[PDB]
Amino acid sequence: TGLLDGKRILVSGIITDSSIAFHIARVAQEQGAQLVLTGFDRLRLIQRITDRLPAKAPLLELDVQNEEHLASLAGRVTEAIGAGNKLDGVVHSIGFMPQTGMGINPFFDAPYADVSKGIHISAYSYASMAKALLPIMNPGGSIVGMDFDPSRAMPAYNWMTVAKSALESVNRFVAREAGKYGVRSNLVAAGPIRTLAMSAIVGGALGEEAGAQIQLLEEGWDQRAPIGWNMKDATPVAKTVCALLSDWLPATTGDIIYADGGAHTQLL
Amino acid sequence: TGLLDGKRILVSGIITDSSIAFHIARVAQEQGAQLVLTGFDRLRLIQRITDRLPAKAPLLELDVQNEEHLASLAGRVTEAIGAGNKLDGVVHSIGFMPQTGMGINPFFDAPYADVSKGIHISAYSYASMAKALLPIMNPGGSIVGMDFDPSRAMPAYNWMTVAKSALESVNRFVAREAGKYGVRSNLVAAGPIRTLAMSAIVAGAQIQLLEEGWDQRAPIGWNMKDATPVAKTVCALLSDWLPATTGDIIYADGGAHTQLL
Amino acid sequence: TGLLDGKRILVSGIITDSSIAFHIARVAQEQGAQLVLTGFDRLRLIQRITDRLPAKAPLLELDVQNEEHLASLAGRVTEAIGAGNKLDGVVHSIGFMPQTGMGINPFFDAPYADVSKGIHISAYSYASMAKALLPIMNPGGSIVGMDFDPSRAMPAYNWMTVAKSALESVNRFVAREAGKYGVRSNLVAAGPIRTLAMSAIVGEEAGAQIQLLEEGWDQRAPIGWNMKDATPVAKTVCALLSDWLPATTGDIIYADGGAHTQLL
Amino acid sequence: TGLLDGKRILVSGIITDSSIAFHIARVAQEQGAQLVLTGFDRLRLIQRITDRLPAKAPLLELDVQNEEHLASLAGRVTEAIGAGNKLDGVVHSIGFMPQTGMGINPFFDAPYADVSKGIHISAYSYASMAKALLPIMNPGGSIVGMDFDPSRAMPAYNWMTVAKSALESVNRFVAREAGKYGVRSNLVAAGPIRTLAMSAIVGGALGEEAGAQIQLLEEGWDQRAPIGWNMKDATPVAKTVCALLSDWLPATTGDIIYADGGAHTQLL
Ligand SMILES: NC(=O)c1ccc[n+]([C@@H]2O[C@H](COP(=O)([O-])OP(=O)(O)OC[C@H]3O[C@@H](n4cnc5c(N)ncnc54)[C@H](O)[C@@H]3O)[C@@H](O)[C@H]2O)c1
Ligand SMILES: NC(=O)c1ccc[n+]([C@@H]2O[C@H](COP(=O)([O-])OP(=O)(O)OC[C@H]3O[C@@H](n4cnc5c(N)ncnc54)[C@H](O)[C@@H]3O)[C@@H](O)[C@H]2O)c1
Ligand SMILES: NC(=O)c1ccc[n+]([C@@H]2O[C@H](COP(=O)([O-])OP(=O)(O)OC[C@H]3O[C@@H](n4cnc5c(N)ncnc54)[C@H](O)[C@@H]3O)[C@@H](O)[C@H]2O)c1
Ligand SMILES: NC(=O)c1ccc[n+]([C@@H]2O[C@H](COP(=O)([O-])OP(=O)(O)OC[C@H]3O[C@@H](n4cnc5c(N)ncnc54)[C@H](O)[C@@H]3O)[C@@H](O)[C@H]2O)c1
Ligand SMILES: Oc1cc(Cn2cc(C3CC3)nn2)ccc1Oc1ccccc1Cl
Ligand SMILES: Oc1cc(Cn2cc(C3CC3)nn2)ccc1Oc1ccccc1Cl
Ligand SMILES: Oc1cc(Cn2cc(C3CC3)nn2)ccc1Oc1ccccc1Cl
Ligand SMILES: Oc1cc(Cn2cc(C3CC3)nn2)ccc1Oc1ccccc1Cl
Repeated sequence: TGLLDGKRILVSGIITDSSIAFHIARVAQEQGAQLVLTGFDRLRLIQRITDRLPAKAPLLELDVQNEEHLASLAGRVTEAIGAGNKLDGVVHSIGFMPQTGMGINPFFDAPYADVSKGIHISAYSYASMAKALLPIMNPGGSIVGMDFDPSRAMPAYNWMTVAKSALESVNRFVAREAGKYGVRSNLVAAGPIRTLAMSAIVGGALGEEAGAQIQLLEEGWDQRAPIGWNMKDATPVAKTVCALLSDWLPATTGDIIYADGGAHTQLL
Repeated sequence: TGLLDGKRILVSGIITDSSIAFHIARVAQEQGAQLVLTGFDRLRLIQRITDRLPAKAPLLELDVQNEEHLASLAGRVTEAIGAGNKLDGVVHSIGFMPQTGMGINPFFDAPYADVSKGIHISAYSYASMAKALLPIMNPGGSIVGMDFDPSRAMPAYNWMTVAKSALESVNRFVAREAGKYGVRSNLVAAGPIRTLAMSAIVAGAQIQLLEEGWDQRAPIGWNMKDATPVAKTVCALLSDWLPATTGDIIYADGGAHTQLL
Repeated sequence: TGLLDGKRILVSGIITDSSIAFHIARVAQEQGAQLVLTGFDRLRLIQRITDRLPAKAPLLELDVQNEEHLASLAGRVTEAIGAGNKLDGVVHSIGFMPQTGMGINPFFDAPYADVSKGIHISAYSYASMAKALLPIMNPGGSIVGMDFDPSRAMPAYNWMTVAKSALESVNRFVAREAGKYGVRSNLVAAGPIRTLAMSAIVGEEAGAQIQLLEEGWDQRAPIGWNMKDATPVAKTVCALLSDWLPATTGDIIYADGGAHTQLL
Repeated sequence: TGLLDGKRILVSGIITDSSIAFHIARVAQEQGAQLVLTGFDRLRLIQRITDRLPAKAPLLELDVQNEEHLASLAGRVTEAIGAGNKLDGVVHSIGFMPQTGMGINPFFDAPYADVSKGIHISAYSYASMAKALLPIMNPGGSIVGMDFDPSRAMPAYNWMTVAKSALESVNRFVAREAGKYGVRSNLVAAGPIRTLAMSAIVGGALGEEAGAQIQLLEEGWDQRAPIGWNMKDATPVAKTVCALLSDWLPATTGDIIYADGGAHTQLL
């Protein structure tokens, strides 16, 4: 018994083998899921990465800003999994924000063109993915997205914080639409994980006073967490996501599950 | 196969076969857990009820107000599950509030003696259960308790609402202590279920409209006669599959709390 | 003694005399504030409306989407209030969302161009107003914006709900920047008010079912809620403009008759 | 001129001149309120303290655990302010917790007798004060109580944290009852202030590996606060309470106002 025996799950957002999306996929496969992967921009490079997953799985190009890709997605998936099958799961593990909206760059200096692009990719896309894919989702199934607790402002995360606050609201509306199909929609609010986006968008959003000032702030998780937090281990987050994909949280929708070692429950 | 293969889990709070505790136990057993049950006052009557669970399991008396029962509990459990074993799970599904602190009885008329008793049984006991049982819990294991969303005031629930607000805080402190043992502590905030205590809150058709301030709001709906979804949600926290969630609250309420209408 | 004796406060967002902005301004003036008003697009029509306030006050064009207006705003205000003076208060009472992102139009059908425009006007603008104006704000002063509780999803409000969730986050970051100047930044989360924009959420054909949902305020509110009376909201905003909430920033104050504290 | 011209306001919880209650009273009087003070146990000593307020004001004995004092309070107040008058305001600035429920003493080791006492005094009393006083309150008036943000667990505050979580719920119920009279009920959630209860119940709830560990946690306010926090200045808190007593927050009940320099809105 896999936790996800014979479930068909789409997984977006793999780019390196540190990606949260990757570990979600590895764990979903270990628990008997047959996957359909999506990737953005660097398909050849993503394909080397996905070969390292425990099982082969079809790979589809999806740039959540591409009108045509979303219009096509529903059909490209049906053709990848077998005509007359549907998905039981969907994982949105996608984010972006320009350099201007992040790190040491003044919050007031981010121009709206740039903020808008981030909100498009990191928040609105959760709705446009749900729109494209609900028609090919079974009753019982689960949409899951990735969140970083935005309830309080923090240094550096800046306009991404705002995108996550938007995503949180988007998720509650998707839950309403998804409800008509017997589908749940939830976010996992993870603690920090060494992934590409952490480094090149955030660590590289500061340079010098930079990446050791990542470090201290992120022990505003390991310290607070009553069971601790390990930034190098995505397994706990991946498992938490699989739990939402499974049949074992069947009464939770529009909601947020914290995979953060409990840190958000503790002030110190 | 089972979500909880070979896990040893204590389950408090069974009294009838409608009890949320009962369905937790049934589902935990269906997923391969070996249980140890706790019950209060009416042990003879509880035992007829537990015979209807899929498997037999030892039953132990625990009145969370009884000094001696808590002091003894740790050892009475070790003897029930095998000397040299420990628990992997603990479920607190316990509540009480005098009639004065609930229903049509004015909120201002509940005397503190009565409120205090409710807080003792419904909130503090979560801490005293955790104290008694953490020394016999394995790393990885989960403590779970039952909550009803107290963030907003509502008619009838009155001083139980206040007990739940207290319980929510108690849970976050237990998580700190439980953390030293590698143990998670969480609450499930369930939607309404027809149980004995629900009867004990108070005509009972005015309950009904307020409780469709769940089925209505819930994007996937809510069925007050079906505890399965709640029981499954609890088992999820008992399992290895939410390993980075502690001090926290999980809403098994059909999503109702995320919707204003 | 006015609550706001000799305070200089900018007030955006007036368009009719039902506008929440209007009642904020009336109450600020009743309490001794000298105002500087902003309006968008229909300046001639806004000016008839502002003449009905207890005192006349200069009116400046501000379209929060206009690069040049924001760059210029700081100086156009300094010239309106006296060179070598500054503002003590700023009120953002601005919102917009295309028809597609709202009412009976499916949530999944709003194209991002349209959502983005709403977020620009309703959320980002709070930051760009703060950017333009903090250099000419005194220590002690208050920035205030208008919110509608987005914590929970609801029918109709749709993508405006998402804009408010964004605004709530934006406000906490503005508070950080405003802090360097000795300035507070807060939002008032008001209950519903019969204003122009409220009619703009459907029209009609759905818009009587607004009413039941809005008694998910008057019913819940332990002191009730009157959709025709903006006074309580205007006063709540003035409280934040005053010296009497000096240790509250990045935050949200509910002027909703207590409705958000009650499930029923 | 005064923010509270000719308002009649009861103020509980004065014991030293560092008491938050004291500064509430001083500020209420500076803004034209006529007060009625309550005090507990050490009435002679409280009376030296209240003589230092800008105006004299009658002092009444109130031990919120005393059946008879609450039953009598309503009438003892009517007699202090004039027959045929009523109160426009009530300030609950009261708390207590045994040593066992606090500081270095293990959370698990507090016996319920002791926790119960704390909950009685710190939370339930808000309801029993409201019960005693609403019959002699005018429409428009305000009940206000003092809170310390209990939404996340923290070191030391222990079972007082639980009392405040209870108080927050109690306040929402009081608001419903108070609503029938046209009365608001709110809490102010203050940042830390050097008061007696801080020191002898909390700083002295540790002694040796002790009251300097309070210190780090309390700069989990001045640091986070975008406009900073001064533990020696109760004025900002007292003013915030007066704001709720005034006519200027007339649409806010059942609620919580953070007078904490914004710290609770900031993760770092
Ligand atoms: N790493 C953390 O600490 C952390 C914690 C919580 C939440 N998150 C969130 O987790 C998610 C995944 O990020 P990650 O840290 O695993 O990093 P990452 O860089 O591994 O993954 C981000 C992904 O977004 C993709 N992407 C960007 N623009 C896209 C577009 N137009 N179309 C489709 N995909 C696009 C990238 O190709 C990449 O695969 C994001 O939503 C992020 O906000 C990250
Ligand atoms: N049914 C609902 O709608 C609902 C909703 C949310 C939460 N809950 C919670 O679920 C838990 C159980 O409620 P239920 O509805 O399943 O109830 P129930 O009435 O079927 O069972 C309640 C139990 O309370 C226990 N109990 C009371 N005082 C005790 C004491 N001193 N020591 C030990 N046991 C004692 C009994 O063993 C009894 O089985 C409670 O914490 C309650 O708040 C119930
Ligand atoms: N009315 C309510 O029930 C209610 C409740 C909560 C919050 N609010 C908020 O109050 C604020 C004002 O709304 P209202 O209900 O008084 O309505 P309204 O229609 O009276 O005012 C909206 C204002 O926004 C201005 N505006 C729109 N686009 C602009 C732009 N590009 N640049 C500058 N100004 C622009 C308009 O010119 C108008 O002055 C909004 O932020 C709204 O969300 C209203
Ligand atoms: N000091 C802080 O930093 C801080 C911050 C936020 C909230 N609080 C809360 O503010 C309130 C006031 O505390 P403070 O710091 O002014 O302290 P304090 O020691 O100055 O005042 C506490 C008061 O408790 C009263 N009290 C104790 N037992 C009582 C009883 N049985 N009946 C009546 N009164 C009783 C005493 O008379 C005393 O005046 C409390 O509710 C406290 O929890 C304290
Ligand atoms: O959303 C994320 C959260 C985190 C956790 N995090 C935040 C921070 C900043 C210093 C506060 N550091 N780590 C890491 C990467 C994240 O991924 C992204 C961030 C911005 C844009 C795109 C992505 Cl995928
Ligand atoms: O904690 C519960 C919550 C609910 C939910 N609920 C509340 C209500 C009334 C309308 C407020 N109806 N259902 C039912 C039973 C519950 O169990 C108890 C309630 C009071 C006292 C003891 C218990 Cl076990
Ligand atoms: O932000 C508002 C909230 C409200 C309250 N509200 C909610 C609703 C529908 C029931 C959900 N109607 N009114 C009215 C006008 C509001 O102002 C706007 C709404 C949408 C777009 C632009 C503005 Cl300014
Ligand atoms: O409730 C309080 C909160 C605060 C704020 N605080 C708590 C703490 C220590 C970190 C836990 N430091 N400041 C100070 C005094 C407080 O007053 C009491 C504490 C326990 C019992 C009675 C009172 Cl008045």
